[PDB]
Amino acid sequence: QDNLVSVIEKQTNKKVRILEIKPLKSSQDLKMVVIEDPDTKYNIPLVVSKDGNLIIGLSNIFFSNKSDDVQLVAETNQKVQALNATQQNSAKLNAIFNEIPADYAIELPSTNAANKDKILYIVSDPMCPHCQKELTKLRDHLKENTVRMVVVGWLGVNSAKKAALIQEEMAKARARGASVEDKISILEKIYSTQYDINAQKEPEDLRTKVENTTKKIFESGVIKGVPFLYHY
Amino acid sequence: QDNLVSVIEKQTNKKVRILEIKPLKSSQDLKMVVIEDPDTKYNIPLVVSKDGNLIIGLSNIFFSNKSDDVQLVAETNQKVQALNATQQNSAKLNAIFNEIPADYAIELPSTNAANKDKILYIVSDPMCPHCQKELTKLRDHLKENTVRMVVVGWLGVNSAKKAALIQEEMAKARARGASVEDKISILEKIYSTQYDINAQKEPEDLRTKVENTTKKIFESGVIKGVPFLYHY
Repeated sequence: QDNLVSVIEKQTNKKVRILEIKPLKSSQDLKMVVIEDPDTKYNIPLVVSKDGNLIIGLSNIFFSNKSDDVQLVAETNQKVQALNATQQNSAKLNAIFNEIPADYAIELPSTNAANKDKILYIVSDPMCPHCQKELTKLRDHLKENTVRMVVVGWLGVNSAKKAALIQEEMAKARARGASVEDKISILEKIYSTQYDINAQKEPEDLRTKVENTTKKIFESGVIKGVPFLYHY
Repeated sequence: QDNLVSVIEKQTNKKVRILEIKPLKSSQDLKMVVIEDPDTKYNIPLVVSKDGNLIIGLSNIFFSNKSDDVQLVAETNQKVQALNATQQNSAKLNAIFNEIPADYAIELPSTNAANKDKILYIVSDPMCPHCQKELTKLRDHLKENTVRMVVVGWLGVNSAKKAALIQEEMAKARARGASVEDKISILEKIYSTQYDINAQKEPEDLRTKVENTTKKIFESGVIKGVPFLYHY
């Protein structure tokens, strides 16, 4: 219905996309319409007149003598609430990853040039055995994606210290034009359980950057643990 | 419309009261109805069919090619939101006063027996000059209301201590069957700026009761200062 779209556009400056139209037993002029907001991508359920000139948002405040309509609305509300919850979660994740300092993530381009645009974020703690296991899969992940590994100081003091050393060592590696393999070796070297962490001097500046970056990744509770993988 | 009321009753077990019915330029079958929820007393705006068999809650998600309908809905939404905000505030206040220990308030029956049922709550700090001024009006308030004076320890340590002494002294006064005048004299005695607060031994138990009671009165920020008067 162009009319409904146009009615909404004029008074919101949002051009909505129509996803679903269903009839109501309970009225002859009114139809059930779900639309997509072009900004938030939220799915929004509506009751709309035949000519598309009257548009009312649907909510839990819906009653009918027709049980089928009550049911239709219930199913619709619940379906859109599940879709919108996921959409909001994705957007929160995107915002988390966009807020990380630009030099912080270690970006390793896929071994296959065809796949360079496929972005996999991996949030990883260097004192975590599950992250150590995940690290062994990195060369395989590269075949299919470009990986942005985000090394956090999440599990304790030694995590933060290792994350700091990784930041310092990656800066030097980039400065000298190190290869993908060189960067992975740096990660394996430092992730190793036998890596003598106390035998290293810890750069103070970088530890604070690690502490701040890590705090903000885990702040909202949208990310609750590691290794956390996210296809962007 | 009995039908709408009955449709709602069957599926909510709430019998709503109809407050307002208005037509929409934008539809011939649909009317704008505001109802009162019998539990919360919240005013709820609806779009309702002619036969009262379809009922849709109104919200900000409302669009029409008819600017008058958009306006009607806007005015209606804003009016009910203002009424419901006040209703919620009253109910929060009632809950604050119902949560105060039963012996805590000092209830003084009106000097006029006709007015004994008219309840005035006065939240008052004994170290507050504005509360001291309010205290001078107490005998006049009695002519018109029964006053429940709630003496808090809100402004500092001396407030809490005086509130404690007031609690202790009111307990003794009640135990000996003291008059209204006797209780007011106790208040005036202790509210007096010249009342030597440090020359008194402070009951420990009562100070904690004062501290807890006071914290809970002021917790929500629905009551932000003293003297606070509330007709219940």
